[PDB]
Amino acid sequence: SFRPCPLSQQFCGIKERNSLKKLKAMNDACYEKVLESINEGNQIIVFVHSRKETSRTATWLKNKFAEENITHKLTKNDAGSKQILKTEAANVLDPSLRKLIESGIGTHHAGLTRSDRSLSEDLFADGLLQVLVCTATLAWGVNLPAHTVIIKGTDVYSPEKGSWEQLSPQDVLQMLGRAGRPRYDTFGEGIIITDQSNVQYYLSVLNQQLPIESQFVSKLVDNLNAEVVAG
RNA sequence: AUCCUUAUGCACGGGAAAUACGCAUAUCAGUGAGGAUUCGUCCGAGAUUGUGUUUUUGCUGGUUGAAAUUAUAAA
Repeated sequence: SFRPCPLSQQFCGIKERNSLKKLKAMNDACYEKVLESINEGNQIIVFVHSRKETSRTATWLKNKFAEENITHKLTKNDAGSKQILKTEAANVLDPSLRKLIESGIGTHHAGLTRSDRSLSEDLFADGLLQVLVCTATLAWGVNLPAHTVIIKGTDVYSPEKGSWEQLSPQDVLQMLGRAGRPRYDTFGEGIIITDQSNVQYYLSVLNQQLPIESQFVSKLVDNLNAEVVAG
């Protein structure tokens, strides 16, 4: 309640089961959300699980909007804007992500060049990038908020277990944190695209119910050793 | 109040069939449709036309393949 921009929480709640349909459904939902947003002049972030996912998502987005309307994302006349784009498009953008950037729905992830990543970060800040597909780096690191924040999916793979776990509350909260800009905009759009069964669990997490539970059992021994060494 | 008959409506349940099942600004039709016949008579409700699907509508599930793919980060 004491937050600068109040966070409008939202869940999709996917009913589908099989992964080929489910994914499609999720994509559709995302598109719908994006459509709802961009018409209001809303700059938007789409979190995903993995690095490889992001680019594909971006590609999908590109193929969907061009059928209906290319114009709403590049609306400006672009005499100076175009020039700017030219300047900051084909410098060192290697990963075949340059096309995405050109389109105007780019991405930032661990596995994009330090220069490239920086550019991506600033291509929002300067005031041009509409949509931003993202891994969970941005939430952890960078302060840059972006009105609409969609979290695509539940199942992250952790090598800790060696299994597809649900999105952990501590990360989800962090992700949600970046939203409507405290300085400029009034409020924030927070969306979770998810499986319907795990929403019941997620709702509680969203209300900040699950506390700080200690994980000192793994890191105890080393600490103890260090202490001993210290004398 | 108890038991039954008929029709219907809603359903459990069990079957068969979809070569069937509709629809119509149509034409006609118990003031006769279409049929029987031992030829005396008898049954009595659709027919014509047009047309929409019709080896099938709607949904689910699996195996598969398809190639099915794993977050960040400090020392």
